[PDB]
Amino acid sequence: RPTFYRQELNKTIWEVPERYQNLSPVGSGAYGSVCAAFDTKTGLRVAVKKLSRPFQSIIHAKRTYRELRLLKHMKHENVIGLLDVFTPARSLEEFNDVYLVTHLMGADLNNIVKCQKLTDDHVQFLIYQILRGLKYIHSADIIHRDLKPSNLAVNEDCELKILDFGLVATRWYRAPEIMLNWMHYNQTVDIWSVGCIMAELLTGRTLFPGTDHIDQLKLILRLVGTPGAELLKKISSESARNYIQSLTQMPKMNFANVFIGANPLAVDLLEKMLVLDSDKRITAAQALAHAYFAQYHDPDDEPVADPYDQSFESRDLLIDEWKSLTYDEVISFVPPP
Ligand SMILES: O=C(c1ccc(Cl)cc1)N1C[C@@H]2C[C@H](C1)c1cccc(=O)n1C2
Ligand SMILES: O=C(c1ccc(Cl)cc1)N1C[C@@H]2C[C@H](C1)c1cccc(=O)n1C2
Ligand SMILES: O=C(c1ccc(Cl)cc1)N1C[C@@H]2C[C@H](C1)c1cccc(=O)n1C2
Ligand SMILES: Nc1ccc2c(NC3CC3)nc(-c3ccccc3)nc2c1
Repeated sequence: RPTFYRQELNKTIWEVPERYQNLSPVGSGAYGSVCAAFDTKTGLRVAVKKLSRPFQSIIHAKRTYRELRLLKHMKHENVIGLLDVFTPARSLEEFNDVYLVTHLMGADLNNIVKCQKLTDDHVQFLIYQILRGLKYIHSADIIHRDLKPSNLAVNEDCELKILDFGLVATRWYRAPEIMLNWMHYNQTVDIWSVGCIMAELLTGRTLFPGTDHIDQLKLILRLVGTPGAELLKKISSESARNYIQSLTQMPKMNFANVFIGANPLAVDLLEKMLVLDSDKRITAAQALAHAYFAQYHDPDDEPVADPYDQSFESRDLLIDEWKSLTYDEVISFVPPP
């Protein structure tokens, strides 16, 4: 066991191995607060994330478990990975805190776009990297579910990683089917989000800045058009079907008339990503092979993931059970080479 030391930063006491030095608060998310630190083992600047109230409730405990399971799985250039996980607890009995250690990236994509529209070349590279990471995540039958600029980190080399959570309204980036059904949907919900992000990088503006869920869908249908009969016939919920059928008919827009002056290949890709019907939306693997990425695409360096056991997602367990499973995962952790 390493030697731990204690310090108070903000409202919270941090107890970490002496390996991590010069902790400095950088901010907090919904699921925890984060300090930048110097990692004496690697010489790297790292992010140390202390999860908030990890075992407060059943859903908190299951969320903590989920977070650790997902982070332990991710081994890809374009996805956040786990450098270390630790607890100051010496036994399961006293186990109440979870710290996660990851690479510290320079900024998030919200910071970058909040002043600038990016050149097409830089958009190619950023979206390429997001899709490369997504191919990997999706290959493990994992859906991210919350891709947005604040959940994408970039360093000074313009290298990008998809994050677990950031430190920008989710609804603005959410696929329209997450309002119309739930039976069900697929990995392309993340592709919708990528489309929204790409549009924003190209224009400097949020594509669909809805004030609420009704406004959100209205803004979406103004671009992509109101559903045709062929899509309507695939909607199982009477209320959802009647909701969208009661809207005033909006024709689909030619995206070239919206993203004026953009690379025609960029516009073509956006047309394929922002399809209303998720059965017809482009996949991450398909998108990587799109002509827009001709400068970057390498079918032999776009790896897939090891299989991920998400059977736990369907289980209903007690707080101490999720807590015990989380403890197992801390103990079994093997640091990356
Ligand atoms: O896991 C998802 C989910 C969440 C977001 C996205 Cl983009 C895709 C699927 N769902 C399973 C259930 C019901 C729906 C869909 C849903 C929508 C929004 C949040 C949420 O937790 N859930 C949980
Ligand atoms: O499933 C994930 C998730 C978690 C970790 C990683 Cl590495 C990728 C995605 N997310 C979906 C939403 C919001 C974020 C991101 C999130 C982070 C951590 C736990 C969690 O339940 N959630 C639920
Ligand atoms: O059938 C609906 C539903 C869906 C959309 C609209 Cl506008 C109204 C009701 N719901 C029943 C459950 C829970 C909620 C509401 C819901 C919201 C969005 C999608 C969905 O499948 N469901 C399934
Ligand atoms: N094969 C499909 C394809 C698309 C779908 C979709 N997308 C519409 C843009 C909202 N929505 C819904 C649905 C079903 C029940 C309740 C709420 C939504 N189902 C779909 C099934």
